Amino acid sequence: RHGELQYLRQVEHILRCGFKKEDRTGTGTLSVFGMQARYSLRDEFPLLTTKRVFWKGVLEELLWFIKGSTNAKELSSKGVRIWDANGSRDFLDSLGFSARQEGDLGPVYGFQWRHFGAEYKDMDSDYSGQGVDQLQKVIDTIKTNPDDRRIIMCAWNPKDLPLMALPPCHALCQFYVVNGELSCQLYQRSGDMGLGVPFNIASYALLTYMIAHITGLQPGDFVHTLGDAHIYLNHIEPLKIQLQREPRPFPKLKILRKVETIDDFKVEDFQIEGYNPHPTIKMEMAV
Amino acid sequence: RHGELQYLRQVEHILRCGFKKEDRTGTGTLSVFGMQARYSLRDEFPLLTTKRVFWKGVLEELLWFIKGSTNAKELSSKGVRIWDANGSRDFLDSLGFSARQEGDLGPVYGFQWRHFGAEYKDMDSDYSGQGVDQLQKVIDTIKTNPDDRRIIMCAWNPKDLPLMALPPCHALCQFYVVNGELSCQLYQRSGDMGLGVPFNIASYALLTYMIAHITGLQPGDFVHTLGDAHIYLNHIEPLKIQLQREPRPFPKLKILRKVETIDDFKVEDFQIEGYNPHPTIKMEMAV
Ligand SMILES: Nc1nc(=O)c2c([nH]1)NCC(CNc1ccc(C(=O)N[C@@H](CCC(=O)O)C(=O)O)cc1)=N2
Ligand SMILES: Nc1nc(=O)c2c([nH]1)NCC(CNc1ccc(C(=O)N[C@@H](CCC(=O)O)C(=O)O)cc1)=N2
Ligand SMILES: O=c1nc(NO)ccn1[C@H]1C[C@H](O)[C@@H](COP(=O)(O)O)O1
Ligand SMILES: O=c1nc(NO)ccn1[C@H]1C[C@H](O)[C@@H](COP(=O)(O)O)O1
Repeated sequence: RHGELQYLRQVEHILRCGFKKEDRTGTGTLSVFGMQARYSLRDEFPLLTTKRVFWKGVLEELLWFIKGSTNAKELSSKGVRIWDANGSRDFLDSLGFSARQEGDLGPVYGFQWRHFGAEYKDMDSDYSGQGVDQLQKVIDTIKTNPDDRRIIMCAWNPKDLPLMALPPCHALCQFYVVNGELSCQLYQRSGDMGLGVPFNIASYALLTYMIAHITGLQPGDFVHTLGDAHIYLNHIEPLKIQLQREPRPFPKLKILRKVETIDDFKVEDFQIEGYNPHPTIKMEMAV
Repeated sequence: RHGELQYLRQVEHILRCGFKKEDRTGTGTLSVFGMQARYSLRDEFPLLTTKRVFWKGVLEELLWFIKGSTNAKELSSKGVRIWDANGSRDFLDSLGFSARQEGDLGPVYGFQWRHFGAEYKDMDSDYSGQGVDQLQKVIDTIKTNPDDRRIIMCAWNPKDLPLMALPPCHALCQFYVVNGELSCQLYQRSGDMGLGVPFNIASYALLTYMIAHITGLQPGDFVHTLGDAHIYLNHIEPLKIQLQREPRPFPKLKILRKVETIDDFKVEDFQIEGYNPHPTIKMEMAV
């Protein structure tokens, strides 16, 4: 009854019943449209164990989002290079963004979460007091009206899409409270099952822990919903290796001090305890 | 293996395992966060049979959305009164919209789908050439790049939310093509299982048929994803009546001529064939 079995079974389902589907990157995929999994957050943390997940990257990326950043260079210097390709000179130029500085991902998560509706200029522009701070609004609504069925943070901004180096794979998330517990559902339009998905699950589970902490709630469930759930054709053999491995108990996430605001979390405030994954499995990134 | 069994089983699941959850309307609910169902659209149409669904309302509402309307009065005169309460003088005044004309629902689906990002003024303002026509963009993308994993229409607009008489229950939808078939996934943040959900399923199935028709594709699946899936406490006895009834085969939807553009569909272009539902079950609307 290990929660990780849901992920492994989604992979198996795509390998057995998915359709071949060509893709933007020219790699090719096996694909299923519409999946859902539920990861309990109660006294455990869904950091996958059948391969080592890059937790440092997960944590630094989320802190960077919370700062409102859309500058990959700010994250890269942490040793977290996950957005570097998307902000590179040549990739940017390929999308027509030759005026843009390297690293400028466009009006993606950090900007939409903190400044939705503002006019994007450059990654380093001053957006203070502009647009909707959806992140803080979610927090405030959970505190004042936990029954609210409208507690959403939405990165999908049709007006801004043409400026984004990668339109968000994570279109929106919704929070929910019952019985003292905070849950989160992610709508992921496009899930690279081998590379992005394990990382993304940890990201939103971590966000839920952070928000529960500052709202005085306990973490409940993370519900992961997928649009195009796909396995790149060059991830088939790596995932078949992964599927042979037995899950180990999920770790725990500890928050090491009482933090009052989302902005105040720091890397050293977190400890993953009891994480004993199987070895890293290299999965190439389709660009 | 009837598709309707998924809906009936979601209702049963909420009745048995849902949590009590207070709500905005003061009615109270039994609630589950995170559900998903898949309704085939292949040679049948998921218009529920265990009660008669208001198909005329479904069809007229969708045509009204496609016209870009946010004026409930335009729909009401069709004998489709579903948005009238939300646009009524007293409801509007209760939300602080006393300057607003009756019927003005704010910048909801018709406006977001046709004019995302434009500045909302009144329901009757001229928005020609303003904002993003997401509906037409989806259509064009399906035709030119069916593999695209970004084919989204999003009604959730954080900037505009304060002006909406009801923030969209249908936050976004995504389209997907494989094997000549068009699928659609709805992210429904809040689902009134007794009243709205059966109606909403038919709406998005109908939208998928329309878009498949004009793009030369065959309908595939409608994937229905729910956030707060709930049964109002005063719908429990009506739904228990419904659950006793055997499903009948789903009907077929026929489109009676070749229509070239989404704007050109008319009520008389559609015929539901073979629909033999059990009788209407009155479910009161929580306001
Ligand atoms: N094709 C594709 N798939 C993605 O999942 C993806 C994408 N493109 N573009 C950007 C992006 C942003 N997120 C991420 C997340 C993790 C890695 C990644 O390379 N993680 C490796 C570890 C890297 C390291 O250890 O330094 C992994 O194996 O999870 C990259 C991008 N994700
Ligand atoms: N509480 C609540 N639930 C909803 O589902 C809902 C809401 N509020 N506010 C507005 C709204 C918009 N959609 C709809 C859809 C159908 C009906 C409705 O009354 N349908 C009846 C048939 C009405 C008739 O036959 O004229 C039904 O039983 O489905 C109302 C609102 N839906
Ligand atoms: O799985 C993903 N998660 C992300 N987290 O940031 C980024 C996107 N992705 C994956 C989904 C696709 O394989 C790819 C984006 O390509 P697109 O769906 O064609 O935009 O990256
Ligand atoms: O089920 C719904 N579908 C709609 N189609 O237009 C409209 C909203 N609803 C239901 C969900 C809730 O019961 C209610 C909206 O209340 P809220 O979730 O508190 O915003 O209406």
